[PDB]
Amino acid sequence: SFPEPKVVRSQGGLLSLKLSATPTPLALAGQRATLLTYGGSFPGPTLRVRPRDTVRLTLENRLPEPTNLHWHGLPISPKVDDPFLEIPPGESWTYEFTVPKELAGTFWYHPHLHGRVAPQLFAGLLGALVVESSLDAIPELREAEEHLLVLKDLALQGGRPAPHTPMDWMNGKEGDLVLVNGALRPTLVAQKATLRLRLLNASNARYYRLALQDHPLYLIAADGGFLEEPLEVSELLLAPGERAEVLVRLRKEGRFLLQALPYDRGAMGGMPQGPSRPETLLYLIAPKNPKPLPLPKALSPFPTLPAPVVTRRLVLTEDMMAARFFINGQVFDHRRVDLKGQAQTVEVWEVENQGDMDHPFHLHVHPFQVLSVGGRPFPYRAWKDVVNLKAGEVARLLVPLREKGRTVFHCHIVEHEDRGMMGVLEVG
Ligand SMILES: [Cu+2]
Ligand SMILES: [Cu+2]
Ligand SMILES: [Cu+2]
Ligand SMILES: [Cu+2]
Ligand SMILES: [Cu+2]
Repeated sequence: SFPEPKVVRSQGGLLSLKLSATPTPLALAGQRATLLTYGGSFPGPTLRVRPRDTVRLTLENRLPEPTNLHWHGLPISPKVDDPFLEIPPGESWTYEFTVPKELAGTFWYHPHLHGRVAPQLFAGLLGALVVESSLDAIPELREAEEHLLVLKDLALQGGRPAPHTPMDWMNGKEGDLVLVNGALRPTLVAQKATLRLRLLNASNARYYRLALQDHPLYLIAADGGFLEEPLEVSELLLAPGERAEVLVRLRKEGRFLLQALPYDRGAMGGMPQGPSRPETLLYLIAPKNPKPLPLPKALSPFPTLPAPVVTRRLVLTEDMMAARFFINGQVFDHRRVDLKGQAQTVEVWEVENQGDMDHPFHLHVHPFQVLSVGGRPFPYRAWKDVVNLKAGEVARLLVPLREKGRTVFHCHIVEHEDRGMMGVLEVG
Protein backbone atom coordinates (compact mmCIF):
# COMPACT_ATOMS: atom_id res chain seq x y z
CA SER A 1 0.00 0.00 0.00
CA PHE A 2 1.86 3.08 -1.32
CA PRO A 3 1.82 5.82 1.38
CA GLU A 4 -0.08 8.89 0.22
CA PRO A 5 -2.22 11.40 2.14
CA LYS A 6 -5.90 10.81 2.51
CA VAL A 7 -8.00 12.90 0.16
CA VAL A 8 -10.89 15.18 1.16
CA ARG A 9 -12.96 16.26 -1.83
CA SER A 10 -15.46 19.06 -2.35
CA GLN A 11 -19.07 18.03 -2.92
CA GLY A 12 -21.83 20.05 -4.61
CA GLY A 13 -19.52 22.99 -5.07
CA LEU A 14 -18.35 23.21 -1.45
CA LEU A 15 -15.44 21.89 0.55
CA SER A 16 -16.27 22.52 4.20
CA LEU A 17 -13.76 21.13 6.70
CA LYS A 18 -12.42 21.71 10.19
CA LEU A 19 -8.67 21.03 10.41
CA SER A 20 -6.94 20.96 13.78
CA ALA A 21 -3.27 21.86 14.11
CA THR A 22 -2.13 19.68 16.98
CA PRO A 23 0.86 17.74 18.32
CA THR A 24 0.34 14.18 17.15
CA PRO A 25 2.26 10.97 18.07
CA LEU A 26 3.18 9.03 14.93
CA ALA A 27 5.36 6.17 13.87
CA LEU A 28 7.72 7.46 11.20
CA ALA A 29 10.76 5.95 9.43
CA GLY A 30 10.88 3.13 11.97
CA GLN A 31 10.71 5.30 15.07
CA ARG A 32 8.23 7.06 17.30
CA ALA A 33 7.93 10.81 17.15
CA THR A 34 5.48 13.58 17.97
CA LEU A 35 5.02 15.99 15.06
CA LEU A 36 2.78 19.02 14.61
CA THR A 37 0.09 18.03 12.11
CA TYR A 38 -3.03 19.12 10.36
CA GLY A 39 -5.77 16.53 10.49
CA GLY A 40 -3.72 14.05 12.58
CA SER A 41 -1.42 13.09 9.68
CA PHE A 42 1.95 13.90 8.14
CA PRO A 43 1.48 15.16 5.50
CA GLY A 44 -1.92 16.69 6.21
CA PRO A 45 -4.89 15.61 4.08
CA THR A 46 -4.94 16.49 0.43
CA LEU A 47 -7.86 18.80 -0.34
CA ARG A 48 -9.20 18.24 -3.86
CA VAL A 49 -11.42 20.88 -5.44
CA ARG A 50 -12.67 22.19 -8.76
CA PRO A 51 -12.75 25.73 -10.20
CA ARG A 52 -15.68 27.67 -8.83
CA ASP A 53 -15.87 25.60 -5.65
CA THR A 54 -16.23 27.37 -2.34
CA VAL A 55 -13.73 26.38 0.30
CA ARG A 56 -14.63 26.93 3.91
CA LEU A 57 -11.75 25.70 6.06
CA THR A 58 -11.94 26.23 9.81
CA LEU A 59 -8.41 26.03 11.25
CA GLU A 60 -8.48 25.11 14.91
CA ASN A 61 -5.23 26.01 16.65
CA ARG A 62 -4.46 23.30 19.22
CA LEU A 63 -0.73 24.23 19.32
CA PRO A 64 0.80 26.03 22.34
CA GLU A 65 1.88 28.87 20.01
CA PRO A 66 -0.03 31.13 17.58
CA THR A 67 -0.32 30.07 13.95
CA ASN A 68 -2.07 30.86 10.69
CA LEU A 69 -2.60 29.19 7.30
CA HIS A 70 -1.40 30.20 3.87
CA TRP A 71 -2.80 28.82 0.64
CA HIS A 72 0.45 28.66 -1.33
CA GLY A 73 -0.04 29.36 -5.03
CA LEU A 74 -3.80 30.08 -4.89
CA PRO A 75 -4.60 33.44 -6.59
CA ILE A 76 -7.17 34.50 -4.01
CA SER A 77 -7.66 37.74 -2.16
CA PRO A 78 -5.05 38.69 0.51
CA LYS A 79 -8.02 39.87 2.57
CA VAL A 80 -8.69 36.14 3.03
CA ASP A 81 -5.20 34.68 2.74
CA ASP A 82 -3.92 37.29 5.11
CA PRO A 83 -0.23 36.95 6.04
CA PHE A 84 -0.71 39.26 9.04
CA LEU A 85 -3.44 37.17 10.70
CA GLU A 86 -2.51 35.40 13.94
CA ILE A 87 -4.74 32.69 15.43
CA PRO A 88 -3.99 32.40 19.16
CA PRO A 89 -3.60 29.03 20.89
CA GLY A 90 -7.02 27.49 21.43
CA GLU A 91 -8.83 29.70 18.91
CA SER A 92 -10.13 29.01 15.41
CA TRP A 93 -10.47 30.91 12.22
CA THR A 94 -12.52 30.20 9.08
CA TYR A 95 -10.94 30.77 5.69
CA GLU A 96 -13.55 31.13 2.97
CA PHE A 97 -12.78 31.67 -0.69
CA THR A 98 -13.80 30.66 -4.18
CA VAL A 99 -11.46 28.68 -6.39
CA PRO A 100 -10.73 30.81 -9.51
CA LYS A 101 -12.07 29.77 -12.90
CA GLU A 102 -9.48 28.18 -15.15
CA LEU A 103 -7.14 27.36 -12.28
CA ALA A 104 -5.52 23.89 -12.38
CA GLY A 105 -2.65 22.13 -10.68
CA THR A 106 -1.07 21.27 -7.35
CA PHE A 107 -1.00 23.85 -4.57
CA TRP A 108 -0.37 23.50 -0.86
CA TYR A 109 -1.15 24.86 2.54
CA HIS A 110 1.22 25.60 5.38
CA PRO A 111 1.73 27.99 8.32
CA HIS A 112 2.69 31.54 7.69
CA LEU A 113 3.11 33.42 10.96
CA HIS A 114 5.79 35.98 10.07
CA GLY A 115 9.10 35.38 11.75
CA ARG A 116 7.90 31.95 13.01
CA VAL A 117 7.34 29.91 9.82
CA ALA A 118 10.42 27.74 9.73
CA PRO A 119 9.91 25.80 13.00
CA GLN A 120 6.20 25.22 12.31
CA LEU A 121 6.71 24.02 8.74
CA PHE A 122 9.66 21.87 9.74
CA ALA A 123 7.57 20.23 12.48
CA GLY A 124 5.11 18.72 9.95
CA LEU A 125 2.36 21.33 9.32
CA LEU A 126 1.68 21.10 5.58
CA GLY A 127 -0.60 19.45 3.07
CA ALA A 128 -1.54 19.57 -0.59
CA LEU A 129 -4.45 21.14 -2.45
CA VAL A 130 -5.28 19.80 -5.88
CA VAL A 131 -7.40 21.72 -8.35
CA GLU A 132 -8.98 19.28 -10.79
CA SER A 133 -9.61 20.61 -14.27
CA SER A 134 -11.59 19.67 -17.31
CA LEU A 135 -8.30 18.84 -19.00
CA ASP A 136 -7.96 15.91 -16.56
CA ALA A 137 -10.75 14.16 -18.52
CA ILE A 138 -8.76 13.80 -21.76
CA PRO A 139 -7.94 10.13 -22.52
CA GLU A 140 -4.19 10.69 -22.20
CA LEU A 141 -4.63 11.88 -18.60
CA ARG A 142 -7.84 10.21 -17.38
CA GLU A 143 -6.39 6.71 -17.95
CA ALA A 144 -3.11 7.45 -16.18
CA GLU A 145 -2.41 6.25 -12.63
CA GLU A 146 -2.16 9.42 -10.52
CA HIS A 147 -0.10 9.87 -7.39
CA LEU A 148 0.95 12.82 -5.26
CA LEU A 149 4.56 12.82 -4.05
CA VAL A 150 5.11 15.20 -1.15
CA LEU A 151 8.87 15.63 -0.84
CA LYS A 152 9.68 16.67 2.70
CA ASP A 153 12.70 15.99 4.88
CA LEU A 154 12.83 15.79 8.66
CA ALA A 155 15.25 15.41 11.53
CA LEU A 156 14.29 14.20 14.96
CA GLN A 157 15.75 14.86 18.38
CA GLY A 158 14.21 13.55 21.57
CA GLY A 159 11.40 12.10 19.42
CA ARG A 160 10.31 15.55 18.18
CA PRO A 161 11.35 17.55 15.10
CA ALA A 162 14.86 18.80 15.76
CA PRO A 163 15.15 22.42 17.00
CA HIS A 164 16.72 25.09 14.80
CA THR A 165 20.43 25.79 15.35
CA PRO A 166 22.28 28.98 14.36
CA MET A 167 23.59 27.33 11.15
CA ASP A 168 20.05 26.37 10.29
CA TRP A 169 19.05 30.04 10.21
CA MET A 170 21.76 30.80 7.68
CA ASN A 171 21.40 27.86 5.27
CA GLY A 172 17.89 26.71 5.96
CA LYS A 173 17.32 23.50 7.85
CA GLU A 174 17.60 20.16 6.11
CA GLY A 175 16.93 16.81 7.75
CA ASP A 176 18.60 13.45 7.43
CA LEU A 177 15.27 11.61 6.81
CA VAL A 178 14.41 12.36 3.20
CA LEU A 179 10.80 11.24 3.00
CA VAL A 180 8.11 10.79 0.38
CA ASN A 181 4.56 11.23 1.75
CA GLY A 182 6.09 10.92 5.21
CA ALA A 183 7.63 7.49 4.40
CA LEU A 184 11.26 6.46 4.05
CA ARG A 185 12.08 4.98 0.62
CA PRO A 186 8.65 3.49 -0.14
CA THR A 187 7.95 1.25 -3.11
CA LEU A 188 5.33 2.23 -5.65
CA VAL A 189 4.06 -0.82 -7.47
CA ALA A 190 2.48 0.69 -10.55
CA GLN A 191 -0.65 -0.98 -11.94
CA LYS A 192 -0.86 1.13 -15.09
CA ALA A 193 1.82 1.97 -17.59
CA THR A 194 1.35 5.75 -17.65
CA LEU A 195 1.84 7.55 -14.34
CA ARG A 196 0.79 11.11 -13.63
CA LEU A 197 2.91 12.29 -10.71
CA ARG A 198 2.11 15.50 -8.85
CA LEU A 199 5.33 16.65 -7.16
CA LEU A 200 5.48 19.01 -4.22
CA ASN A 201 8.61 20.25 -2.49
CA ALA A 202 7.31 21.02 0.96
CA SER A 203 10.75 21.08 2.57
CA ASN A 204 12.05 24.09 4.48
CA ALA A 205 15.27 24.33 2.47
CA ARG A 206 16.17 21.04 0.72
CA TYR A 207 16.25 21.04 -3.08
CA TYR A 208 15.38 17.95 -5.09
CA ARG A 209 17.18 17.48 -8.39
CA LEU A 210 14.82 14.70 -9.49
CA ALA A 211 15.54 11.94 -11.92
CA LEU A 212 13.89 8.63 -12.63
CA GLN A 213 16.20 5.86 -13.72
CA ASP A 214 15.80 5.00 -17.41
CA HIS A 215 12.80 7.34 -17.90
CA PRO A 216 12.41 10.85 -19.25
CA LEU A 217 9.89 12.96 -17.37
CA TYR A 218 7.25 14.68 -19.48
CA LEU A 219 6.51 17.92 -17.71
CA ILE A 220 2.84 18.87 -18.00
CA ALA A 221 2.33 21.42 -15.25
CA ALA A 222 4.46 23.91 -13.35
CA ASP A 223 3.59 25.42 -9.98
CA GLY A 224 0.40 27.19 -10.94
CA GLY A 225 -0.97 25.54 -14.08
CA PHE A 226 -0.46 23.45 -17.17
CA LEU A 227 2.15 23.89 -19.85
CA GLU A 228 0.87 24.36 -23.40
CA GLU A 229 2.29 20.97 -24.42
CA PRO A 230 4.37 18.29 -22.62
CA LEU A 231 8.05 19.06 -22.27
CA GLU A 232 10.46 16.15 -22.14
CA VAL A 233 13.19 16.60 -19.50
CA SER A 234 15.81 14.18 -18.19
CA GLU A 235 15.74 15.71 -14.73
CA LEU A 236 13.77 18.30 -12.85
CA LEU A 237 14.96 20.64 -10.10
CA LEU A 238 12.34 21.42 -7.46
CA ALA A 239 13.26 24.22 -5.10
CA PRO A 240 11.33 24.69 -1.79
CA GLY A 241 7.68 25.49 -2.49
CA GLU A 242 7.85 24.50 -6.17
CA ARG A 243 5.44 21.98 -7.67
CA ALA A 244 5.32 20.15 -10.94
CA GLU A 245 3.31 17.47 -12.62
CA VAL A 246 4.93 14.92 -14.87
CA LEU A 247 3.90 11.96 -16.99
CA VAL A 248 6.03 8.84 -16.87
CA ARG A 249 5.69 6.23 -19.60
CA LEU A 250 6.62 2.81 -18.26
CA ARG A 251 7.83 1.02 -21.41
CA LYS A 252 9.50 -1.96 -19.71
CA GLU A 253 9.02 -4.16 -16.66
CA GLY A 254 11.55 -3.48 -13.94
CA ARG A 255 12.53 -1.78 -10.69
CA PHE A 256 13.57 1.85 -11.10
CA LEU A 257 15.16 4.36 -8.71
CA LEU A 258 13.63 7.80 -8.27
CA GLN A 259 16.44 9.88 -6.89
CA ALA A 260 17.41 13.35 -5.75
CA LEU A 261 20.75 13.85 -7.49
CA PRO A 262 23.51 16.01 -5.95
CA TYR A 263 22.87 19.71 -6.10
CA ASP A 264 25.01 22.48 -4.62
CA ARG A 265 22.74 25.37 -3.66
CA GLY A 266 25.56 27.41 -2.13
CA ALA A 267 25.15 26.39 1.53
CA MET A 268 28.03 27.49 3.74
CA GLY A 269 29.51 26.63 7.10
CA GLY A 270 30.14 23.30 8.75
CA MET A 271 29.16 20.54 6.33
CA PRO A 272 30.88 17.43 4.90
CA GLN A 273 33.02 18.37 1.93
CA GLY A 274 33.72 15.77 -0.66
CA PRO A 275 30.93 15.00 -3.13
CA SER A 276 27.35 14.10 -2.19
CA ARG A 277 25.72 10.83 -3.26
CA PRO A 278 22.26 10.63 -5.00
CA GLU A 279 19.52 10.06 -2.44
CA THR A 280 17.00 7.33 -3.31
CA LEU A 281 13.50 8.67 -2.75
CA LEU A 282 11.39 5.70 -3.85
CA TYR A 283 11.52 2.48 -5.85
CA LEU A 284 9.16 2.26 -8.79
CA ILE A 285 8.04 -1.20 -9.96
CA ALA A 286 6.61 -1.22 -13.47
CA PRO A 287 3.74 -3.64 -14.26
CA LYS A 288 3.91 -6.76 -16.42
CA ASN A 289 3.88 -6.09 -20.19
CA PRO A 290 3.38 -2.32 -19.84
CA LYS A 291 1.73 -0.49 -22.73
CA PRO A 292 1.81 3.27 -22.07
CA LEU A 293 -0.73 5.74 -23.38
CA PRO A 294 0.32 8.26 -26.08
CA LEU A 295 1.26 11.68 -24.72
CA PRO A 296 -1.30 14.49 -25.11
CA LYS A 297 -0.31 16.64 -28.10
CA ALA A 298 -1.61 19.74 -26.35
CA LEU A 299 -2.56 20.76 -22.82
CA SER A 300 -3.91 24.24 -22.13
CA PRO A 301 -3.24 27.61 -23.82
CA PHE A 302 -1.21 30.15 -21.96
CA PRO A 303 -2.78 33.64 -22.17
CA THR A 304 -1.26 36.55 -24.11
CA LEU A 305 -0.71 39.20 -21.44
CA PRO A 306 -0.90 43.01 -21.84
CA ALA A 307 2.36 44.85 -22.33
CA PRO A 308 3.81 45.77 -18.90
CA VAL A 309 3.55 49.32 -17.57
CA VAL A 310 6.44 49.30 -15.08
CA THR A 311 9.72 47.43 -14.46
CA ARG A 312 10.75 46.71 -10.86
CA ARG A 313 14.21 45.63 -9.66
CA LEU A 314 14.38 43.54 -6.49
CA VAL A 315 17.87 42.73 -5.23
CA LEU A 316 18.39 39.86 -2.78
CA THR A 317 21.41 40.10 -0.46
CA GLU A 318 22.78 38.27 2.54
CA ASP A 319 24.67 38.89 5.76
CA MET A 320 25.60 35.26 6.14
CA MET A 321 27.48 35.75 9.39
CA ALA A 322 24.52 37.44 11.13
CA ALA A 323 22.09 35.12 9.27
CA ARG A 324 20.17 38.17 8.14
CA PHE A 325 18.72 38.52 4.66
CA PHE A 326 17.47 41.48 2.70
CA ILE A 327 15.45 42.67 -0.27
CA ASN A 328 16.59 46.03 -1.70
CA GLY A 329 18.72 46.46 1.39
CA GLN A 330 16.03 46.04 4.05
CA VAL A 331 14.70 43.29 6.23
CA PHE A 332 10.97 42.71 6.36
CA ASP A 333 8.89 45.00 8.55
CA HIS A 334 5.23 44.04 8.86
CA ARG A 335 4.30 47.75 9.12
CA ARG A 336 6.04 48.83 5.93
CA VAL A 337 4.83 48.71 2.33
CA ASP A 338 7.70 48.27 -0.08
CA LEU A 339 6.03 48.16 -3.51
CA LYS A 340 2.80 49.78 -4.76
CA GLY A 341 1.11 48.62 -7.96
CA GLN A 342 -2.25 49.03 -9.70
CA ALA A 343 -4.80 46.21 -10.12
CA GLN A 344 -5.40 45.16 -13.75
CA THR A 345 -1.89 46.08 -14.91
CA VAL A 346 1.04 43.90 -15.84
CA GLU A 347 4.53 44.56 -14.43
CA VAL A 348 8.00 43.20 -15.17
CA TRP A 349 9.88 42.19 -12.04
CA GLU A 350 13.62 41.71 -12.36
CA VAL A 351 14.74 39.75 -9.33
CA GLU A 352 18.50 39.70 -8.89
CA ASN A 353 20.45 37.44 -6.55
CA GLN A 354 23.47 39.33 -5.16
CA GLY A 355 24.22 36.61 -2.62
CA ASP A 356 26.28 33.44 -2.62
CA MET A 357 23.39 31.04 -1.95
CA ASP A 358 20.50 30.06 -4.24
CA HIS A 359 17.26 31.82 -3.26
CA PRO A 360 13.86 30.60 -4.53
CA PHE A 361 11.76 33.75 -4.91
CA HIS A 362 8.01 33.58 -4.19
CA LEU A 363 5.17 36.06 -4.68
CA HIS A 364 1.81 35.60 -2.95
CA VAL A 365 -1.51 36.13 -4.77
CA HIS A 366 -0.11 37.04 -8.24
CA PRO A 367 1.24 34.08 -10.29
CA PHE A 368 3.83 35.07 -12.87
CA GLN A 369 5.26 34.02 -16.20
CA VAL A 370 9.02 33.46 -16.04
CA LEU A 371 10.48 35.11 -19.14
CA SER A 372 14.16 34.35 -18.46
CA VAL A 373 16.59 33.36 -15.77
CA GLY A 374 20.30 34.10 -15.92
CA GLY A 375 19.75 35.62 -19.41
CA ARG A 376 18.42 32.25 -20.70
CA PRO A 377 14.85 32.19 -22.15
CA PHE A 378 12.52 30.00 -20.12
CA PRO A 379 11.67 26.72 -21.92
CA TYR A 380 7.87 26.74 -21.54
CA ARG A 381 4.88 28.97 -20.84
CA ALA A 382 3.03 28.22 -17.61
CA TRP A 383 2.06 29.98 -14.40
CA LYS A 384 4.70 29.87 -11.70
CA ASP A 385 4.86 31.28 -8.21
CA VAL A 386 8.40 30.25 -7.14
CA VAL A 387 11.54 30.80 -9.20
CA ASN A 388 15.00 29.66 -8.21
CA LEU A 389 17.90 32.09 -8.58
CA LYS A 390 21.49 30.97 -8.38
CA ALA A 391 24.16 33.44 -7.22
CA GLY A 392 24.40 36.33 -9.62
CA GLU A 393 21.31 35.40 -11.64
CA VAL A 394 18.52 37.72 -12.65
CA ALA A 395 15.04 36.40 -13.27
CA ARG A 396 12.70 38.44 -15.44
CA LEU A 397 9.05 37.83 -14.51
CA LEU A 398 5.80 39.07 -16.08
CA VAL A 399 3.49 39.78 -13.16
CA PRO A 400 -0.25 40.46 -13.77
CA LEU A 401 -1.64 42.24 -10.70
CA ARG A 402 -5.17 40.93 -10.05
CA GLU A 403 -6.49 40.99 -6.48
CA LYS A 404 -6.29 44.20 -4.48
CA GLY A 405 -4.71 44.38 -1.07
CA ARG A 406 -1.43 43.98 0.78
CA THR A 407 0.50 40.74 0.38
CA VAL A 408 4.11 39.60 0.58
CA PHE A 409 6.97 38.33 -1.55
CA HIS A 410 9.87 36.44 -0.03
CA CYS A 411 12.49 33.76 -0.36
CA HIS A 412 10.93 30.29 0.13
CA ILE A 413 13.89 29.02 2.05
CA VAL A 414 11.67 29.73 5.00
CA GLU A 415 14.53 30.41 7.45
CA HIS A 416 15.62 33.24 5.12
CA GLU A 417 12.10 34.68 5.11
CA ASP A 418 12.04 34.48 8.90
CA ARG A 419 15.44 36.22 9.03
CA GLY A 420 14.33 39.14 6.89
CA MET A 421 14.06 38.19 3.20
CA MET A 422 10.47 39.31 2.70
CA GLY A 423 8.76 42.50 1.57
CA VAL A 424 5.27 43.91 1.14
CA LEU A 425 3.38 44.61 -2.05
CA GLU A 426 0.17 46.70 -2.00
CA VAL A 427 -2.11 46.53 -5.02
CA GLY A 428 -4.78 49.23 -5.32
CU1 LIG B 1 -24.59 15.29 -3.21
CU1 LIG C 1 4.61 28.51 0.63
CU1 LIG D 1 2.73 31.72 -0.91
CU1 LIG E 1 16.86 32.62 0.51
CU1 LIG F 1 4.61 33.31 1.87
